[PDB]
Amino acid sequence: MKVLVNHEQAYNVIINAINDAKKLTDYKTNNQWVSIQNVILGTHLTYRYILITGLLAKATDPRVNPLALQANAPVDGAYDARSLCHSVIVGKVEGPFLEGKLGASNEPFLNKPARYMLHSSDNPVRRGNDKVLQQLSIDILHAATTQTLAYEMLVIALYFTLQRTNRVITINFDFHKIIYNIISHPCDGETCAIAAAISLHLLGEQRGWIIKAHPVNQAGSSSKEILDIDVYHDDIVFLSIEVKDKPFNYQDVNHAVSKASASGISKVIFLKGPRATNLDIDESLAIENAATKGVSLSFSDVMTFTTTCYALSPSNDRIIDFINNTLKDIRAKDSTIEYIQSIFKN
Amino acid sequence: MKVLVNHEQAYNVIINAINDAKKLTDYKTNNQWVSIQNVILGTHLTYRYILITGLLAKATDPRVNPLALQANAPVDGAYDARSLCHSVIVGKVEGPFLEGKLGASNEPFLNKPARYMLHSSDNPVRRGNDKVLQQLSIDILHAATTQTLAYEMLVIALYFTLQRTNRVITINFDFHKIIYNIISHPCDGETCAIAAAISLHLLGEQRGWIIKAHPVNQAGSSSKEILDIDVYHDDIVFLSIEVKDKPFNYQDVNHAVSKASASGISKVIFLKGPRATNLDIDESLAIENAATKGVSLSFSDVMTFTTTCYALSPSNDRIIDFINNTLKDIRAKDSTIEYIQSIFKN
Repeated sequence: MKVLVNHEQAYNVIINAINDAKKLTDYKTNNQWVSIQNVILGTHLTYRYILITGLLAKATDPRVNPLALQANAPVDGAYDARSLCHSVIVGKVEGPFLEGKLGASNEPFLNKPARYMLHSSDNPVRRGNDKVLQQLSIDILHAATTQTLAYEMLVIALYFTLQRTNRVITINFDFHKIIYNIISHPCDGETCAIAAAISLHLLGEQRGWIIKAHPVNQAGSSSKEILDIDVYHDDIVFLSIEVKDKPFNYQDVNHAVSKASASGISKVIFLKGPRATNLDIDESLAIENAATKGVSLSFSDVMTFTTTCYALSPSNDRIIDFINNTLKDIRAKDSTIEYIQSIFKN
Repeated sequence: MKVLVNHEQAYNVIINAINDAKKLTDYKTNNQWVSIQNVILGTHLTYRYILITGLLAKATDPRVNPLALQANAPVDGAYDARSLCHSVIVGKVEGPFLEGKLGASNEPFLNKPARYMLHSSDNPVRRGNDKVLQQLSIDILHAATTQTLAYEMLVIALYFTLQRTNRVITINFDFHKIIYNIISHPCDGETCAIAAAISLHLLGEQRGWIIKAHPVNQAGSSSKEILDIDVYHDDIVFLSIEVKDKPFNYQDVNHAVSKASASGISKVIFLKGPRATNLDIDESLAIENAATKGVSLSFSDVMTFTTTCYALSPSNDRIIDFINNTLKDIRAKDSTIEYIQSIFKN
């Protein structure tokens, strides 16, 4: 029998638990605290999400088996752990209330260690550290036999989560040559947004600009692939940018124009990735209609925009933090993270 | 018999005459001074160039008939007045030493009043002011019967030339709506350069930038259609831009990269007009080779560049002067001038 976990209740549970963790003083309240610290501070991202998700599920509905990863697992209390983790923890909680400190993963239950019916030592794992963390996370979840124990361990896990750092790139290096390669690289999917965001930082860093990127497929988005970048000055957005690596559609335009017009933002740029070039819209019509709503709309290919901003741009004691924060805020994929890591060592 | 006027001597003559005019105190030295003032201060651009050219020719080589406009005219002393005016006066003199005060025309001898073998009252002309100036310019040139008289009247003509103003557009108007239409208009030929120059002024005016455009087809240009824009800050060029409404070629690239690398300029943008989209070059190859010469090269369509700069840009007590100076410096065509004049009244 599967258990249908109430995600509204789960959200309130984890918010309470985070609040308890933020004021927690005694974290050694049970013998699993050592294992909890080692998993949460450890290097295996998927086991961190599996641990938080299973503890949250049991603290919300004690009928779940917290070792179940899928609702079709052959155990009583199987439940849709992917849905709980992606909808509640990733979708609503980690960004706003944990500063991306669990890892800022967008879809952690698509990683190989989560693609099993059960979280068990029968699942393959690399010798050494990973094998240790697999068994530790199993042991903690096996100990979460009651709702109150699950909640107690959830608060401990979030207490240590708050101690993690959310930096993925890390000496006065040759930031000139690396930044230019990222600017001018043939982008794909979300790497288009990262390059565009970096370009804007270069151009505006010295002009007081603050660039903020947002993860794709938010609630109420016009399409699933569009990615929002806001450019602030004096803490007011003056430019709203949308990045898409699929052709923009009329709903994308309508949503962005209406959203800017409401906010009093008068400039919107739509940036087209290499796979967004074949138009489904009449860009001229969109611009004309946008003007009637008092919004100045324009379109550019991403790589043209990035190289133009770079040409127009002027120290680099802030580029690393900016990239780290941007990768965190968009819940960047591993491919994107590996690309940025690789080009900083090359 | 045609007369072959020595343009090197003609250049030295007019430079001397300008210097005399700059220090001239008595301009009433002969009875033609009234007519000279009325032609030079008058509104008929082609008669101003015809007058200056004929006086210069006679002051250089008194064998010319200063009423001849073409070397095949049926008079002794016919000579190539178009060549003298375009090569020497327009090509070398008016910009640097007269501040464009004759009219900053690029090809004045292609205007209809100059397309005759002789400058004569038989040529058709509009009733009223134009008819008066035609006859006045004829009368002065008919009086230029000796080299010394031609030179005396040339100095008077340049004395009054220096009193002219070189402004072609002219209340706190709606500079917002007009500038945006010029930014976003479907450009053609040199109107692409004007829009691009305006975009850069908007983006950099408040950042200390000075934008300088140059006329097409300079001596030693890589091609006949390319148009140079330099962007200064602190009186150092930091960005060199080329605008072309025909496909760029490898000589264009080589010239711009070599010229920037020599000057120590590290950024070059090539802007493609709507008729420059079909490539004759591999842009990626050009960029890679430019990087090896320490120059960062990029390409953009003009209209993408202009709308992007506008989106990134922040008072308008300086836009009129900037446009007037830019139109002057490129020796803008009448079509370009009429377009800018029209959209400022519409």
